[PDB]
Amino acid sequence: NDLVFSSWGGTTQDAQKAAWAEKFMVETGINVLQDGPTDYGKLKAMVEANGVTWDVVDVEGDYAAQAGPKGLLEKLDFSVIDKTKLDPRFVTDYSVGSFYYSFVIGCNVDSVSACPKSWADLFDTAKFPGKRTFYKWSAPGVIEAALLADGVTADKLYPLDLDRAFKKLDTIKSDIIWWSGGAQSQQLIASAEAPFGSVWNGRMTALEQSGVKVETSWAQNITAADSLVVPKGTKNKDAAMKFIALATSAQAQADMATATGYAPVNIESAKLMDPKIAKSLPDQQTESQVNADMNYWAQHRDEIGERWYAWQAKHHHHHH
Repeated sequence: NDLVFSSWGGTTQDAQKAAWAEKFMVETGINVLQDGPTDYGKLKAMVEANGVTWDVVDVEGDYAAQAGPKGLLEKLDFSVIDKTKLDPRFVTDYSVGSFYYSFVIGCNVDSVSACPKSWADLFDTAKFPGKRTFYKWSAPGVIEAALLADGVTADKLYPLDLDRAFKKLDTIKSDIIWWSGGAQSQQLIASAEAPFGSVWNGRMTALEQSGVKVETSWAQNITAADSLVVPKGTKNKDAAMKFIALATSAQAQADMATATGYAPVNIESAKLMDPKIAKSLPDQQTESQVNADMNYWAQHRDEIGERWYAWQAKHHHHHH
């Protein structure tokens, strides 16, 4: 029986196919088909119809934390998946981490007089003028960064004060250029169209290697993750657990991390990677690191999403 893996498409899904699906096929003889992009409405419809066509799905960590209590997912088999080697921040009864990352303050050095070093600096247009880039999509990261920039301590960050965050974002709104994907964030910084911004840490590495002089500040770097889940009612449960155990193994995680610039979710992976890459990982930057709360997002993602896109509009319009 063919196993179906659903992810986000593009280079991340390509890396997962090469590091995980191929290794799984070579190891077990079970063929893995690629599908997607990940669509929560489709996962919900499949499960409710008892017509599950996706066996392993790469989902956002806050969706995993919401979907599990809702009965949309299979409970994971922790006798097949060894959770002892996995980052416990991303493990639930229904999910394990797929990969993780930090949002960091990236900067094209030679295009500016000085680089912002903190979230407060990134929101300080008087001191650091010009366009700044942030993640377009409603998700953990930007709201937390706005609050921390406004003086909220990491220990008192949650529950998020939304009015305070949007008031802070409003102070710099006209100077925000949104990045919708990783390669666009790199183009924005490299071209100096938005010389600094809150970007995935890994994207700063290909900038450095391409010949663009860059700086990265890790002050209050914000972590979030994607997860692997199994939709409730999969016809390939045993193979789905084995696929997840392979995908989250030290070598498979080291391979996915090396290929994507994302950070591995297996605590033994860094030791297996190129030491030059291992040094650049978020685990070497835990000092002032802020871990985004997947449980808070699980409880508020649908309402934040609706408010977020209404707010993000370039111009004010009344919806009714």
